Parts: sequence; structure tokens; C-alpha cells
Amino acid sequence: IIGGTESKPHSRPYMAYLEIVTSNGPSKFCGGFLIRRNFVLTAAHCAGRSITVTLGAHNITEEEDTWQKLEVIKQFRHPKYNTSTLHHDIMLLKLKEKASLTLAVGTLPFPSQKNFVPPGRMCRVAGWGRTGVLKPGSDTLQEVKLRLMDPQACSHFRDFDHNLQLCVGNPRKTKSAFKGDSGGPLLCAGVAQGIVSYGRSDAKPPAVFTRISHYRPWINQILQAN
Ligand SMILES: CCc1ccc2c(CCNC(C)=O)c([C@@H](C3=C(O)[C@@H](c4ccccc4)CC3=O)c3ccccc3)[nH]c2c1
Ligand SMILES: [Zn+2]
Repeated sequence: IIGGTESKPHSRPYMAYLEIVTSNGPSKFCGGFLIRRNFVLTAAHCAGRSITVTLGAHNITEEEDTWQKLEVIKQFRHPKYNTSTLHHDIMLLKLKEKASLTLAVGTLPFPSQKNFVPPGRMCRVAGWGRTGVLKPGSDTLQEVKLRLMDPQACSHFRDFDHNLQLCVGNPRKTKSAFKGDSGGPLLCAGVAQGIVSYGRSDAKPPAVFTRISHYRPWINQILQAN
């Protein structure tokens, strides 16, 4: 998160810190959010050979009693996820066991309504990702308020699609998500409407987020069958 503030510790109890393991390189990092006691929603590009989930964290360098380190049994990447266009950047992680409910750890279930969110309003995003283009990931959970932009603002992303994705962040403001934040939620009036996906390498807003409303049928399908 670039240009944000430190979250009040444990104020977003659904937030998940993801360590992504692969065979031929060191750990990489994403965000996610707990939508059921044994399911975390995140981005498909965060898939790996294996993934570890930490719930209940604020400062990720200091072990505390709120931490729950949880094993992932299976990854459900969207079947149409495309590494060229980056369409359908969404994935569900099934946890080996159900998380414990505490003050610091709880679910963020979707409401029944699944209306299409138009441009104009302000939303908030949180994560442990880089605090600048040339800076390291944050030790503490950070968050920032970003504006939903008209789709033409994201035209320069040639594979952007208004029906599939949200266009997020006023170009005139030095505020954004960045690397390490992918997979985290964008909340609009307390409701998750987007998932952090991708933007420019230089972090100039706006950036591209998965539009959750479009994927509600797929999400429901996976949850009901698993
Ligand atoms: C919205 C905020 C924002 C803005 C810009 C980016 C970019 C930079 C995108 N640069 C391009 C596409 O030119 C990225 C890319 C990136 C990660 O997510 C990190 C990563 C962690 C775990 C597994 C794999 C990778 C390491 C990395 O390089 C990335 C890679 C693969 C597909 C999509 C995104 N994420 C972003 C998020
Ligand atoms: Zn604490």
C-alpha cells in the first residue's frame, strides 16, 4: 500500500497474509480474505506449489496469540484465468481445518445483493505489500482510500474490461495498492466489491481490480460443492 495509513490493529479480522511457495524461487507474497471459516478468497496469479495462510496478524514480524497459521489443502484457480490478458484473476483456497473465531479473526460473507457497482464512490483497500516502487513490503497492515474511476480511465490497459474489472485510484493522487497487495479486498461501505489484481510497474494510478459481482455464481458453485 502506497500513501496509506497503518490500520488499527486487528480492525480488519478477515484479512489473510499469504506466503506463496514455488519450486524454483524464494517465497512471494499476497493478500486475501476469509469468506468462510475454511475458505480464503484471493487472486489466481498468487497460485503456487503450496501456500501458507496467516490469520489474526497486524505486525507480521512479531508472533502473538492472535495468530492462526493455517494449512491450505487445495487451490481452486478460476478455470478461465489467462496469463496473457490477466482476465479472471480470482482463486479460492480451502483450509485444512476451520479457523477459530476470535476478536481478531472472523469471516466477511457476501450479502445477498450482487448489484453492479458504478464509478464515482470511495472505497478502501488493505495489505502488507510494498509502500513504494523501490521500497520493501510493510511489517504492519496498511490501508488507503481510493476512488472508483470511469472505465475510460483504464483504457491504456489494453486488456482491461469494464464488465470484468473495476478501475481504481484517481490519477492525481499519490495513493495506490502495489506488489504484495494482490488478492486483498476492496471494500465499499463495508462490502467487498473488488480484488486487488494488477497495475503499472511504476504504480501510477489507476489500477485494475477483479469485479466480484461478475464472479458471484462461480464463487457459490465452488463453496456449495466443497
Ligand atoms: C493493484 C496493485 C498492483 C500494481 C501492480 C502490480 C504488479 C506489476 C505488474 N506489472 C506489469 C503487468 O507490467 C504485480 C505483479 C506482481 C505480484 O503480484 C507479485 C507476486 C506475488 C505472488 C505471486 C506472483 C507475483 C510480484 C509481482 O511482480 C503481477 C504479477 C503477475 C500477475 C499480475 C501482477 N502486482 C501488482 C499489484
Ligand atoms: Zn495483537
